[PDB]
Amino acid sequence: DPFTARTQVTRAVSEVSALKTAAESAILEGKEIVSSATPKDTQYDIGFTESTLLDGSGKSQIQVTDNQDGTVELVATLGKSSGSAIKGAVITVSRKNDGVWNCKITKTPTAWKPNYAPANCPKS
Repeated sequence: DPFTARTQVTRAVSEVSALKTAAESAILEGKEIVSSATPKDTQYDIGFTESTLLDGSGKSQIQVTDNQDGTVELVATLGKSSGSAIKGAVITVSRKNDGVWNCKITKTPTAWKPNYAPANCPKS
């Protein structure tokens, strides 16, 4: 039902967006941002725990790009327990080198409804 779908999207957005704090810490420490079970000493894992709403397994559920100059992208895809009306949507939480983050949802499936995306992470 729609309320469950809306709850699931908002929770998944929160799970990815929660990682920004660890990402900022890595930037302060001058260490490369990763989502990895085997980070090197010059890398900083962002502390993600596997979500039952995302496609993939473990820390690989979050795909990280970090140019090590303040431009960062955290990408996840709805899946596993997510309902058919949201499965496949992509959540992208990105940082620009001015320090500003934004959240966008793309690739929404056919039964996506307009209010499934929260105001803090609109559908592009």
